[PDB]
Amino acid sequence: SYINANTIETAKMIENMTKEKVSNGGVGVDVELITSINVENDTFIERNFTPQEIEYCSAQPSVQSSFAGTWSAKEAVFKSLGVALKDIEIVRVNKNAPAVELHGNAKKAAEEAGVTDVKVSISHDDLQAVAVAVSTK
Repeated sequence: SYINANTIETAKMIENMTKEKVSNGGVGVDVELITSINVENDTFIERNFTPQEIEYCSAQPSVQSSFAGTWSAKEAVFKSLGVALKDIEIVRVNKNAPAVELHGNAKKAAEEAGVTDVKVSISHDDLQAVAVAVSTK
């Protein structure tokens, strides 16, 4: 009743952020209120998201909660790098962890700080999308 599946997901994400679970790497946490995302504003979605991310998000039950989750994941990954968000691509699969790819200036910026691997976790509900990006050097 009290501990919904969103609070489990976010408590597991913040459990893997502590120094004991992982240390010596770039850590970025971004939250996004889903109400901030406007899916009808096609200029924001085309600018800041890849066509594959838009195709994935549009096929989800809650479209706005998926775009808020992907937007939070891009902003978490950009904070983890520590250096337009279309450069960072998040390939999310059903009942699977999302994977991070860097294409344009983010791919250069990751090589500048000697960042090889970047993982991301996402938890999104009817209020907020929280994303935690851990970048190993």
